[PDB]
Amino acid sequence: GAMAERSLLTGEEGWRTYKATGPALSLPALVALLKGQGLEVGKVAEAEGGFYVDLRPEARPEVAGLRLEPARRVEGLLEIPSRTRRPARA
Ligand SMILES: [Cl-]
Ligand SMILES: [Cl-]
Ligand SMILES: [Cl-]
Ligand SMILES: [Zn+2]
Ligand SMILES: [Zn+2]
Ligand SMILES: [Zn+2]
Repeated sequence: GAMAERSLLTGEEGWRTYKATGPALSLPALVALLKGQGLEVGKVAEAEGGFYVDLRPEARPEVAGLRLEPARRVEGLLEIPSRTRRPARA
């Protein structure tokens, strides 16, 4: 199980918002990387300081070389939080 958690991006329960702050990554590179660790990826939003990305509260994400920490504040958003497009929809 896991303690109850809410997205800082959307307010939806069932998500913990992380911030990805390095190294340089495109959004699709970040999402492919996380999916590659078997992580279910929720909504994402590009920001000035990096990317906000929702992961499941059970997750304890570890991606080598990536700084991925629980977000403290949502700021500097450049776009609405949205789910990544599946290839059929892209
Ligand atoms: Cl927990
Ligand atoms: Cl791409
Ligand atoms: Cl933060
Ligand atoms: Zn929290
Ligand atoms: Zn949802
Ligand atoms: Zn975008």
